[PDB]
Amino acid sequence: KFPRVKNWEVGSITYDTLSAQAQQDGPCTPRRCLGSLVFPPEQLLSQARDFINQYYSSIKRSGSQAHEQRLQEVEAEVAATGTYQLRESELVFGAKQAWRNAPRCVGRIQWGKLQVFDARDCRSAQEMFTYICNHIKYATNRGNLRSAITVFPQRCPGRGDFRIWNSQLVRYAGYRQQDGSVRGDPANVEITELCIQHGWTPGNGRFDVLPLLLQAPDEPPELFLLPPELVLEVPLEHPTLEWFAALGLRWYALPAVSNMLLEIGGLEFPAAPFSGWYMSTEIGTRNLCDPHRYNILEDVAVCMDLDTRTTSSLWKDKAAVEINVAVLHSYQLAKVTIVDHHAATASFMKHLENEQKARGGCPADWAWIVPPISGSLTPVFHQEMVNYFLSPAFRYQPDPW
Amino acid sequence: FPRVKNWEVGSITYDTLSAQAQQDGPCTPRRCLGSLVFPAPEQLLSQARDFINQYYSSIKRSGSQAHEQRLQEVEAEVAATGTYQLRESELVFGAKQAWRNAPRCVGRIQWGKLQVFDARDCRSAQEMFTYICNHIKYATNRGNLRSAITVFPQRCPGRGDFRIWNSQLVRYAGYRQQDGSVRGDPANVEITELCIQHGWTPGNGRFDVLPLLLQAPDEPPELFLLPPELVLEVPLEHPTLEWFAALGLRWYALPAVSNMLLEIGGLEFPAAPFSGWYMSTEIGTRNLCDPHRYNILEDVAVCMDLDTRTTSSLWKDKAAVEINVAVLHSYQLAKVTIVDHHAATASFMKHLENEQKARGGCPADWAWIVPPISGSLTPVFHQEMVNYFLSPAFRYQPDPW
Ligand code: HEM
Ligand code: HEM
Ligand SMILES: CNCc1cc(F)c(F)c(-c2cc(C)cc(N)n2)c1
Ligand SMILES: CNCc1cc(F)c(F)c(-c2cc(C)cc(N)n2)c1
Ligand SMILES: C[C@H](O)[C@H](O)[C@H]1CNc2nc(N)[nH]c(=O)c2N1
Ligand SMILES: C[C@H](O)[C@H](O)[C@H]1CNc2nc(N)[nH]c(=O)c2N1
Ligand SMILES: [Cl-]
Ligand SMILES: [Cl-]
Ligand SMILES: [Gd+3]
Ligand SMILES: [Gd+3]
Ligand SMILES: [Gd+3]
Ligand SMILES: [Zn+2]
Repeated sequence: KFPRVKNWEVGSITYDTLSAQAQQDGPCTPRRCLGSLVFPPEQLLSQARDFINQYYSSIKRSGSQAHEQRLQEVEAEVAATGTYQLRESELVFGAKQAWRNAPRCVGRIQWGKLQVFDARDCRSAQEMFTYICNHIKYATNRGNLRSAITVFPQRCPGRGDFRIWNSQLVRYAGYRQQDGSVRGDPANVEITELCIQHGWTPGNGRFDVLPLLLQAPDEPPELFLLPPELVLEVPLEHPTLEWFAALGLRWYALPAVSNMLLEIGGLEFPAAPFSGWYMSTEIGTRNLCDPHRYNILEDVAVCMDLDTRTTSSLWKDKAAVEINVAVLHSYQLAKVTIVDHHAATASFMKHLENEQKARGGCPADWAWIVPPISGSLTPVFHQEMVNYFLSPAFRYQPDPW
Repeated sequence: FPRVKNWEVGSITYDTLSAQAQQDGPCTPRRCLGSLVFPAPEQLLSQARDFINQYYSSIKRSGSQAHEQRLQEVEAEVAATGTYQLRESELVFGAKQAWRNAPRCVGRIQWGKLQVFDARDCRSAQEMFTYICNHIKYATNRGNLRSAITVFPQRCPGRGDFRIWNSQLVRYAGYRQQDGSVRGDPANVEITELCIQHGWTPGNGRFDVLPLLLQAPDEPPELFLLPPELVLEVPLEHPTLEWFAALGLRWYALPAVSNMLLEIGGLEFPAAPFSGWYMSTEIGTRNLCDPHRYNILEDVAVCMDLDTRTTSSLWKDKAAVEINVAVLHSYQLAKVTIVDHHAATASFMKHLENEQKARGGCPADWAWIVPPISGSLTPVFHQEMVNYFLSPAFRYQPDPW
């Protein structure tokens, strides 16, 4: 009933007792495991009781005056309005907990250092844009990156949602050709097609920053050109491969997910963009070397004069490491915050032991915590993990179309 | 039926075979335990009945006279003895199916090409030794490795099991040290001690081949030295790092797993060693670079004059790539079969396509199929998989001591 979990590098055994609390059931059964799949009126009071109970136990305040009192006020708000409002401190507490509960996030050692911008008093896309622009400039901070989330108004029935239509606040364009293939990032062909559709003049480039499609309740979206001085980018160069600069590769400083739904206490915020800083394999391995992404691996190998005629030269492996070195070197030279996959996973091990002591476990998704290069060279590879869903949470949600 | 996506190509399939998963696994809708390493005549009848059905399907005779006659035969044999005997052809098919069904094997494109030695008439630990030497001789084949399995007598009532105490036929001793360290392979410290206390005179190298501890029913295990000329090994050298040879590193040619149980139609064979050939990462990454194994990573990196002072130099990634290059070059120089992780995962994608057409799916453990370096550079990273248990099957079993 309490999973026994082992670390094979050291031999140590822990029990995940926190797992016994898991709520929104996952996709696995005793008959088949689906852990490797990416995407697997008044029950509101149940989720509310539990979250407010969480909040007060966290501040050493269970069964106290402010606790029972706040419980009645949510009872009364829902009774009269069919919903409720979070106290500002609860909204701050819920955002940090959801980050803390994200099983696929390797950077949760940072979960208590998060800046929350309360945008629950927002109306119209033009207003979101200034909220978003303030987030970006605050989080970017001339390259000394700072974790932030901007929380736009919660969801109510009979009224449409606030939504950011881009998956991230900074994405590069993907344009097709006289032959189907894509100039730019193929991960964003859809939203590039939607932006151009809504009256944006495309570029001719591999690294064109897309505009933003912001949508206010029960209204169509609006394009917004991001201020170019607010979008910090890093040209990629290699410390010793002089020709790497000539490949013309770049990436942006701020990873800011703008398509996930934040759920606290039974309330749902479909517009809540959050940002941290990059782990270097995200850029150098997934974004630039994935076959369906920029797919540069062979081009770098030719420049390195590697033998691409046989897979057993490990030319792929060699080129991939140099691309990752170039990312780290370039961000450091730009003085933009970035973390390598060894340093991050080592910190995640530290986080796991923190969370064992504090909460008796930590939901973690082994396939997402283990980096996409050098997996067994990092300590998380040899750590057995337990994956489950706790609330507050970040959840995926359908594209708003 | 679980919908399964490949993210490199965008294609989608449904794993209908999963609906037939017999014995149950460790996951629930509450929590996923996929990353854990170790997750009555009437019941024997119904397993037996299912396997026979499988066998007669495969030979295009489902529903025949011989089919029903064999069912009847199996029932009368269970009624009168509490067990039954496999026919030889049924045993060959059961052993191939067990390999086919093994979710953590990336080499299963080869599943139909397997040599089955029927040792079920084996009488003692001395005969068992002779059968094993013959297996090693045939499978090694002077470096042109051939996949094989030798099946010793089945678990049956009134008698104990045949057991091979060694986890593989070829293993290097691990000697706990003066200062509490280990000389040789730390994975084999337990079995090394057992050999010594059963009369083996230890060596004190890092690559001392262990004797075999072979157990006949209701007999203490018996010690057997492998004839040196039967154990093919490969000294490790690097194609361009000439000091690499001075590490004195070696590995053996034949990976022959000997401590697993083969189950076929409810019959259990606690001794049925099987062998194929190596994928280079097993040796170059896990066996040599795991911190709890040979753990050579930092010594190579220093020798390469990498900057081992900061993780952002990626010295670990670079040293590990050259260790894998050395393993591949060395085996190819010695003319000993080996497959690199790029070719292996590519042939596994073809296996998944073959199996999707043949059975409607394929049991696959993503965390074990994706190689421990350069994960997302291989195509199995971008393929979603369903993990489940089919019979016939190789199972883990407790060590007999
Ligand atoms: C501060 C440094 C941070 C680092 C280094 C980091 C790293 C990562 C990485 C590598 C992933 C895997 C994503 C992928 O490969 O697609 C991830 C996922 C995730 N991160 Fe973090 N992150 C950071 C900050 C944050 C913050 C501030 C939040 C929320 C406030 C957050 C929430 C999440 C969530 C919810 C996921 C799961 C997304 C999904 O399921 O697709 N992260 N993170
Ligand atoms: C011929 C080439 C073969 C290759 C390249 C290959 C490759 C692999 C690899 C890389 C693993 C993962 C091992 C680990 O990381 O611990 C594995 C596991 C496994 N293989 Fe294969 N293999 C081959 C032949 C065979 C044969 C002939 C059999 C049985 C007749 C077999 C049955 C299994 C089983 C049962 C496992 C899982 C072992 C466990 O769960 O601990 N393999 N294989
Ligand atoms: C190739 N990764 C793309 C990707 C997908 C996601 F779903 C993420 F959540 C993040 C992400 C988010 C944050 C806040 C920090 C960070 N380092 N990454 C990145
Ligand atoms: C670091 N791997 C150790 C290991 C553990 C296992 F459980 C295996 F089954 C194999 C294995 C077995 C066969 C027949 C071929 C092959 N290439 N590997 C290897
Ligand atoms: C098919 C597989 O589940 C899918 O590609 C997952 C695996 N693990 C991952 N891990 C991270 N961090 N990011 C990803 O996109 C993926 N992709
Ligand atoms: C704890 C973790 O599950 C463990 O180290 C697993 C991960 N994936 C693996 N994959 C393979 N092929 N072999 C292994 O031994 C492991 N070990
Ligand atoms: Cl990204
Ligand atoms: Cl091995
Ligand atoms: Gd030149
Ligand atoms: Gd030289
Ligand atoms: Gd020395
Ligand atoms: Zn699972």
